[PDB]
Amino acid sequence: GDNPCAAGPPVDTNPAECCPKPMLVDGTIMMDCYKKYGEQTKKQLQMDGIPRGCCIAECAMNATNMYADGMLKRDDLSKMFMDAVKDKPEWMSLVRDATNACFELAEKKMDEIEAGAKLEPSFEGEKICHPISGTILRCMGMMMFAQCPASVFNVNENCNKLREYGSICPMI
Amino acid sequence: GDNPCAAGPPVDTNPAECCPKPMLVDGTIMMDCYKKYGEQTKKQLQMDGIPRGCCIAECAMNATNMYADGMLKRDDLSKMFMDAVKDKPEWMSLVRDATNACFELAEKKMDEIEAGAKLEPSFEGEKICHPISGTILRCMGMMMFAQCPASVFNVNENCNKLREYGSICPMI
Ligand code: NA
Ligand code: NA
Ligand code: NA
Ligand code: NA
Ligand code: NA
Ligand code: NA
Ligand code: NA
Repeated sequence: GDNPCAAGPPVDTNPAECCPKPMLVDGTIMMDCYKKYGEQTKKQLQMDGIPRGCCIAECAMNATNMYADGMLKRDDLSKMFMDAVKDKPEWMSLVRDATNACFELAEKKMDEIEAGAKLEPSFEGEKICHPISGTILRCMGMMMFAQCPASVFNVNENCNKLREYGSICPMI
Repeated sequence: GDNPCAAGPPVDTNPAECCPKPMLVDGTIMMDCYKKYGEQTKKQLQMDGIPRGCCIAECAMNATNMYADGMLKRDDLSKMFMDAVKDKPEWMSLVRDATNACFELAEKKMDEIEAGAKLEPSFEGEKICHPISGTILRCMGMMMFAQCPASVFNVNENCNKLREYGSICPMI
């Protein structure tokens, strides 16, 4: 109420339930990649210093042929994202804009990202992945959740509260 | 492990506790604006159609002489943001980049925002605000949480489960 951001998010409320976000990357490929590199990404989240590249995302862009030679193929990736919403026009504008927004966001921190790409293993068998893939993929999901079209949002007291929280609390 | 997102976010954990996100606008102003316009923004979030402008934000930008005539003053506002973290060097690059990203997002969504500024009251005392201020202030707080620097993140089990959620779940 008064301080609504105090309580925090609604409990049994999964944002993927509330907002049926289209699959920009094949879901089977993404879960495969998660099963393989999920534990490493979880560890790296707790490491200090330059953020380390997400190997889940880099796995996903390898498998879809969008990452190669330290380079993520912007035009090819953008087109894959549009193809994923070819049956969802309510998302087409949004997916287009998020794409450019996310690529431009990466460009602003490109120095940090490239630094991240150049790290050496901190330990035994550390896979050093280029952070570009995970920057784009996390950016997209966030851009999309945060701007979920009203026409697709799932309406219920907890999804409505999750929406109220995420829309108001970040600014106050 | 197996289903890292179905479970959803940690139960009683408030992002602001795990992440000491700096206040870019004076909290008094934000709270006064929220008390005036909270309820109306809550109803607007449930309305279909073009997204309606957030009056909480517009109120705050009025209070600080940042909004006038369908336009936020980009230079003055950016300056105000940077000034707000002058003693938080671990947020400077982040806030400045977020500032540019967020204005440039607004630019991409310009027709929608302008259309939202012209909407008609759907209920009796509904105030129609320009969406530009809400666009910027939500964008900023969302960019800032989503990239909370490792060096300032409060570490415990729940804040780590939260960060794992926030970084992995939006991409799968
Ligand atoms: Na780190
Ligand atoms: Na665009
Ligand atoms: Na941009
Ligand atoms: Na390393
Ligand atoms: Na404007
Ligand atoms: Na720019
Ligand atoms: Na009007």
